[PDB]
Parts: sequence; structure tokens; C-alpha cells
Amino acid sequence: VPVEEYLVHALQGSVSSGQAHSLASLAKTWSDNEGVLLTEKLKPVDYEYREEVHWMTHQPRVGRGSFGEVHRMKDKQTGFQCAVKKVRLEVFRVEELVACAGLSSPRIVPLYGAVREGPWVNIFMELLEGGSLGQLIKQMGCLPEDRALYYLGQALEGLEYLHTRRILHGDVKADNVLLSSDGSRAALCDFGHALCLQPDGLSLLTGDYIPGTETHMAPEVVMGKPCDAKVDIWSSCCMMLHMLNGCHPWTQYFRGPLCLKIASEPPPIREIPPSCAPLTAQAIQEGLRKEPVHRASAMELRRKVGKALQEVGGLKSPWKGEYKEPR
Ligand SMILES: NC(=O)c1ccc2c(n1)-c1sccc1CCO2
Repeated sequence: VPVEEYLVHALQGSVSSGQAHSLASLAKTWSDNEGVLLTEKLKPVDYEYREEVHWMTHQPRVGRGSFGEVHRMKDKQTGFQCAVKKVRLEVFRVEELVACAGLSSPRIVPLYGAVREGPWVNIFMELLEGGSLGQLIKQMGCLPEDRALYYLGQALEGLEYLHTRRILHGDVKADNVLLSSDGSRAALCDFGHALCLQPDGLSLLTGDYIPGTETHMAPEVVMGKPCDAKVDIWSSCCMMLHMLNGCHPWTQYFRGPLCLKIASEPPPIREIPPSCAPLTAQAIQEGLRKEPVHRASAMELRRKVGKALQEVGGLKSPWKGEYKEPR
């Protein structure tokens, strides 16, 4: 599409306020200061939006996310607080912005814009004051069954929304589910591993791709086989096990590579706690089928998990409350 050219050149070299579609087109050229901000509350100043000039990170800089790359920040002009994820330009994948720009769902963290500055791509988004589901598991040890189901339910609604639009999330895990301040709303974040799937519907380990979290990789990812939206379902069920047990599946002592065991061993259904209700155990098993064609889709599993939650009397347990011992 060469008539983008003229629009994209107008965007280049500048930070502007604009719409999602413009950000996506600019981001395709990211393989000094430029980008698009999608909300009123972040404003460029004279064609620029520069760290520690127009926006500032919180003063004791601590960092969340796997690489401590996510920070709380404040626009200096407006005072509005939000989150920024820093990504190294040389590793930036176009899909991180092309897949999520223009999505609108309460199960997906809102994108506020992205700005390139030197060797950084700064991705701005809503600051969810409840923190991540990963932080919650760490803080509480492990989650009771009803709360685990509730959050898996919401993640699956997010995945239905993405899969319907031919978007594979690619790193579904507790760390990438963010929570409102009261714990009642969960939403998917981090599209660094996302992939746009073909019309047909249904490769991964080729070209510019960056693999997800290893303990959560489906067998077909690890075997180099063709990959589709079912990869996310496997991955969400490894998250469920993490919620219930307080640790990732496949964690336990062994030397040598874990990717071999995921290929060769049976699925980690033995880690399902014996005290789970039967529909909870059944659902996790249907999401953890080794062959993607035998695995539940997002829609199917979402219905089942909603039923499982009703089967245990609905969401009753406290938001935070009491430490539960893992293992
Ligand atoms: N936006 C927030 O409030 C927020 C808080 C904590 C986070 C994150 N986001 C993100 S964004 C992309 C990845 C991650 C990893 C989890 O750490």
C-alpha cells in the first residue's frame, strides 16, 4: 500500500496526538523522537515527548515486569499517571503495536500510545492499581479455587476477543494479567509475543519471533510444529496451575533442558490439586491436551470455566485476605 507513504512521512520525526490506525502505520517503520499518543491525558509539546522532560517516571524507580521494564509515570503538563513499558528498538516487533492498536475490550489493557526515543520504544498504557496476577500469587502464596476460576474466566474472555480477530497473544501468564484496585476486573497486557494469524485460521520458531515463557509453552510450540490460537489455551491452563499451586508447572529439580520434557512427558495434569471440584479438574485437562486439535478453544473453555465457578458456589473468597501455603 504505497499511499500510506505520504501519511507515514507526515508522522515521521514527530510526536502527535492521533488515532490508533496512525500509530500502527508508524510502528511498521520501527522494523530521533516520534510516535502517536492516543489519549488526551498524554500530550506532546512542540512535536516532542521526551523522558524526564515531558514525562517522568516515579522518583524511586523500582520496575515491574520480567525485565523491570515497566514503570509508573506522570505526564508533566496534565498530571495524569499511567504505565510505560520500555522496549529496546533493535528487538522491537511490529506486531506488539499492530496487533493491539484499535482493540476495544474491558478484558484487554487500553493502549495509550507509543513513542520512539533514541534506542527505546516507550509504550504507554493504563496503570491498573490492583497490580498483576503474578504479584498477587506471590503476595498470597496461592489463590483459592473460586478466585482462580474467576480470573481464568476473564482471561479466556480476553482470548475469545483476540482469537475471533485472528490474534494470538503468545505469552499468556499471571504476570500479563492485570487487576483493578478491587480485584474484580482482570485484563490482558503485553503483546510483545503476539502474532497475526492467517484467514484460514492456523510455525512460530522462525524469523523475527520471540518465544513465550518456557514453563507455559504448548507441546507443538516446543516441537517446532505449526501454531494457532490453541497455544494460548495451553498457556492459560499452565497459568491456572500456577494460581492453584503457587508455582509454575514443570518446576522441580532436573538438569538438562525443560523443552525436551514438555515434548516427551504427558501433560502436567498430575499437578491439578486433588481437592479441586470435578469440573475444575475436567476443564484444566481439556485445555492441557497435547494435540492442539484435541484441545478446547477459548470459547469452549470459557463456557466450561464459567460453569465450574458456579459449581463451587460463585466468587465468594476475599480480595487478598489470607496467605495460603504453596507447593
Ligand atoms: N500497566 C500496569 O499497570 C502494569 C503493571 C505491572 C505490569 C505491567 N503493567 C505490564 S505491561 C506489559 C507487561 C507487564 C508485566 C506486569 O507488570
